[PDB]
Amino acid sequence: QNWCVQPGLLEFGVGCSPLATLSVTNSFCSRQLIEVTCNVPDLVRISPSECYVSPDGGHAEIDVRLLRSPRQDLLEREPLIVVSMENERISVPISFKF
Repeated sequence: QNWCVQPGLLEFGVGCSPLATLSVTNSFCSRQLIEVTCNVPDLVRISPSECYVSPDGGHAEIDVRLLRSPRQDLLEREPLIVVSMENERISVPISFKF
């Protein structure tokens, strides 16, 4: 409603940059701290993982750098980037192309 994350999917692997970038837009009336995390440890390097975003449509750009491939076979969770802002969370799935 008051904020959003683009794109809606992060693509790594064959044909892709080793680097993906997220854009987080804050349309609340006040400046907001965000935290950007991954639901699988030691899978990506997120930079910066915390920053402030200006209100009224300000935005921050966040690098996501894949460190290893996910192991669905080793029953890791389906990998997600999670952005947290105010009391809310938006998840962005990660795909690795073979």
